[PDB]
Amino acid sequence: EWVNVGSPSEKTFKQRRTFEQRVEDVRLIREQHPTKIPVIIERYKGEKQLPVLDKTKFLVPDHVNMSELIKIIRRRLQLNANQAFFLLVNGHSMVSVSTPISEVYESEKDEDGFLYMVYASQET
Repeated sequence: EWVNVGSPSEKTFKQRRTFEQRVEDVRLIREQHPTKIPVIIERYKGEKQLPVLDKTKFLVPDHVNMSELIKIIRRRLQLNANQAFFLLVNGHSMVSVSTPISEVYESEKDEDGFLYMVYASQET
């Protein structure tokens, strides 16, 4: 019954900005890119295998699907084709990957309007 306190260095994009900052951010870009889906992608906390991604915020054309997106992040991470890789949403991978991101948004988006993803070598 012992709170494990995290290093304040370890904090996610969400943990670093305020709710109203986040809600505001979203409304701003959606006014400028109403055809795009704003996505936050970060390395899973406990993960040594895969590297840290240079950029973290992504505007995804609202037609693009999980299969394409996955492809895109692998390339951005410069993985070899034999590395295992998962993009996770609300902690779990995506079953339909021909489903376009705008559908996924509406079901999985966050209270603050962002869509949060996380990547790993294992599927949990």
